[PDB]
Amino acid sequence: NSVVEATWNDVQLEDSLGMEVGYRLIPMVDFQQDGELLGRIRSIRKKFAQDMGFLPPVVHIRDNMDLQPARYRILMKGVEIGSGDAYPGRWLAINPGTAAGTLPGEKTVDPAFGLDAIWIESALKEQAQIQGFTVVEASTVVATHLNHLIGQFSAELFGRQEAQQLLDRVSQEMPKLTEDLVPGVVTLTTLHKVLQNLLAEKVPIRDMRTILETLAEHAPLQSDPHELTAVVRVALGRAITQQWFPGNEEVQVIGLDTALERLLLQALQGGGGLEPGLADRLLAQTQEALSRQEMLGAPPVLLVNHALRPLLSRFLRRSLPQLVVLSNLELSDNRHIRMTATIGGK
Repeated sequence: NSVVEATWNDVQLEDSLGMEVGYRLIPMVDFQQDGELLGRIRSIRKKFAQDMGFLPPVVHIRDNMDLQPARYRILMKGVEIGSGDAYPGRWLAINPGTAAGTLPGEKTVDPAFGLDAIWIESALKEQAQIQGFTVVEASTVVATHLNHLIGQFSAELFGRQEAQQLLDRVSQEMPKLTEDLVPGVVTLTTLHKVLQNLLAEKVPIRDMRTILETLAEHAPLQSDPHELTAVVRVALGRAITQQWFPGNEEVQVIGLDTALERLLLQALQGGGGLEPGLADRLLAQTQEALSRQEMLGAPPVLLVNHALRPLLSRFLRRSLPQLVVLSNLELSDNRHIRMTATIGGK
């Protein structure tokens, strides 16, 4: 029967991030035995904490025999956000598009980006490389997949608890800033929401001094988190601009129509809603614009009117997450702009 008696320590609280693993994958993820995957995960977490501005939650790993021996699952708050296979004794050969040829093993697709690839035996490692393929080991596949997911759900992985944690970290470097800012001027809720909207659109939040000072300035006369988000953005323009347009190069961007922005801008006032027809119009055209830029080699950046950006981003992104939506009040003052793509009368 159930040897010991049941207690409250038998209640398992859900995890922010977690991974379920087949039994063949227990070795790499093993605690005792330096878990090959464990260290990769530590690396991934640190890199996120230094590039994005916040430590992702610990990844809770537990085996689950109902799963295929080599399968693994990645969960967020208990729900599956990803899953794949990884065969220990093997290596994965992924084609970047460049390399050519075919190899033995099992045919599949890189979990992250989604490139064709093949699973091969330890032996053929060399050939796979001479033939061009990028060769990584089983544990690495998983780390790559996990890293892709943390990036993708970076906004959701950032909760009230992480907000507080960041706030504490900032306090221990700039005591002044924080101290009397929250719950005083800004509430944790508003802080958390603003920071989330920033991560939501890939804007790093490492520059807390700028963000906190900007809120300290406007919070008093503006409490809407959506509003504050817009302000903090321009306040961060030098970073945002430099992010997608490194160096003193020329800023090649996508632009919408002049009559179109009137269409949108007008309906913006009348009710916080939107009407069909137009919906699919944009989504369609836009998709085409990305490709023009794609072919050209320029960033998937769409520069548009300030009052627009908010709903134009939250609209075209819940479809084309790959698209960046900057405001004209965000792009740096002294940059050479060239609207090298549009959304006109075709």
